Amino acid sequence: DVCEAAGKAIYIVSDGTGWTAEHSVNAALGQFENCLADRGCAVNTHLFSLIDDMDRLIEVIKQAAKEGALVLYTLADPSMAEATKKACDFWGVPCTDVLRPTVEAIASHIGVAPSGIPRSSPSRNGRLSEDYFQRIDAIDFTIKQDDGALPQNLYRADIVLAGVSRTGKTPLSIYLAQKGYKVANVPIVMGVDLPKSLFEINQDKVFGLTINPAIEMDHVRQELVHANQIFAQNPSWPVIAVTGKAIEETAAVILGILHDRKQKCSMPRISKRY
Amino acid sequence: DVCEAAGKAIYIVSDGTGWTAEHSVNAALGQFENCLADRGCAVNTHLFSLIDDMDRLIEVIKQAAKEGALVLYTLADPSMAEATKKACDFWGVPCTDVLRPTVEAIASHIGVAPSGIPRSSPSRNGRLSEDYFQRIDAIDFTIKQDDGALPQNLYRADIVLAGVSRTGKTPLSIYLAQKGYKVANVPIVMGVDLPKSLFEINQDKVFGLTINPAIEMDHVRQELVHANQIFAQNPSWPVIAVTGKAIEETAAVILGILHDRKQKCSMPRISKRY
Ligand SMILES: Nc1ncnc2c1ncn2[C@@H]1O[C@H](COP(=O)(O)O)[C@@H](O)[C@H]1O
Ligand SMILES: Nc1ncnc2c1ncn2[C@@H]1O[C@H](COP(=O)(O)O)[C@@H](O)[C@H]1O
Ligand SMILES: [Hg+2]
Ligand SMILES: [Hg+2]
Ligand SMILES: [Mg+2]
Ligand SMILES: [Mg+2]
Repeated sequence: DVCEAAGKAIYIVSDGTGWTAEHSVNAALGQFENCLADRGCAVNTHLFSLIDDMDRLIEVIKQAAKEGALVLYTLADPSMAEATKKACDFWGVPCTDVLRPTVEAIASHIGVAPSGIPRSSPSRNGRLSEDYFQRIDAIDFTIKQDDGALPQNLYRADIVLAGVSRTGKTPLSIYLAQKGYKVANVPIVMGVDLPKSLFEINQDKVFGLTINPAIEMDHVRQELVHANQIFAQNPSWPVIAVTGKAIEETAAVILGILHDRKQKCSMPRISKRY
Repeated sequence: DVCEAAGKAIYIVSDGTGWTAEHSVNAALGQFENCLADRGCAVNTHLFSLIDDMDRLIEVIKQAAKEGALVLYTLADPSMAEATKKACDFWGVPCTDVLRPTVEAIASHIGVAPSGIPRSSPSRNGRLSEDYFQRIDAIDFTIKQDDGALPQNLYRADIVLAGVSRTGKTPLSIYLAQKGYKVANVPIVMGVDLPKSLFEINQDKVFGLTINPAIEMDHVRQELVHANQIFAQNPSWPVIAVTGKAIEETAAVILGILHDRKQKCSMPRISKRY
């Protein structure tokens, strides 16, 4: 009958997709990882994309009141944001414009006032960048790849991941292609030789990956040892320990190094023009 | 000599990865899409991951002063955040804790005070969820798939994308597998029959995709017409127009529908337990 009282809920609300807030919510939730570990505290997100008129907005907020739930939101229209906290007050519910701070900080620093317009809007909709179209050609490169045509790919790639089977290359490699880097994976396995071309390419784009064994078929141990022999022989390769680390962390490590080198610099950092 | 004066810069700084702020920055930048279109206003992001001690932090802020650049930041340690705005003031530079709002809103609503601890921290590091390990098995499902074994996959999939070649299935399908949905792609092409199994599966998980032709090898036109015949015959399939729309938008549409149906509800929304 009802598809969902208590268990503190968090409403996520946007005139666009919800993904920004979703993120920032998720990141915030790390600050309460410890009580959540026993389900002592316990939460539910609820995403409302495309909340881009007054009528929906009120229905939502009302509903969020009926549910007893905090409203994190992101609305580009200033009056829509005014309305939100007003009508939240009227229903007696908490809220927070998660993005306005960040928009206004930028607006002063650049010295230009906001569009005040969602991405949803009819006007200025559908003109996509040359950045976003590299990410496609990257995403393509990275998935469309086999054991029998590495040699060529290793030269074309931007990042290259060498490692044991049990490291997480495919997710990692895809996550980086999302960011716009062509990645090639090279499994390190006992019995097979690595391609000559792995070593004839630029060695500053190759990254080792390895599991910590702690955190009987312990040939696994052997395969790790074997790997490190290879990594030893190639000292210029960073060698990242991935077990426990999440893809997005490990990805940041790699990109940090990859950029530090790419533009040799006093201060090491990852930069995009706009 | 120098690898980077003017062209208003934005520093992004975090005790973890930078990705949250990166996002929220990027989202904010939509509010100035119009002046940026002519490079009238013009910006540079700079990401500093793992800024998790005082010494780095100061070096960074100093550097950011030397560069003449706004500092958006995300630091879980309260005193590190205090330091940041203090030392920004001392160098005479703008700043903004992009996340604190959102952390504190949650903290009051749940009624628990923050961890005050980065993800980087030695303590409470490396315990990963059952959510994150589905996303892997999804990411795996979605890439590891061919023309000659759809039938089985179509039953196992959570989402299924039917459409013309020129729609963007592979990126979209991967983007959803990142969110933890097993996606199967089914190209609609003139000359080939679709698999019987496409129609014998649950029809509430199939989503059409189509290009608007506007926004001679215009057989392309024919292939589109042909597609709509198929979509006509299957009215229960949503049919999303993807040209101009970004993957993350189109993904939100789909997920909205997919969830609205999955848990039939008064109010339509996407929900995760924690
Ligand atoms: N390219 C863009 N143009 C205009 N507004 C945007 C753009 N990207 C993000 N936004 C806005 O910033 C917020 C981002 O939320 P979301 O779209 O859910 O990630 C929404 O209020 C969007 O309308
Ligand atoms: N699982 C987590 N545990 C503790 N802190 C987190 C977690 N996820 C994100 N954060 C914090 O929230 C901010 C997110 O930034 P980022 O890690 O760059 O996306 C950083 O200050 C992180 O330390
Ligand atoms: Hg409020
Ligand atoms: Hg400041
Ligand atoms: Mg949002
Ligand atoms: Mg961050």
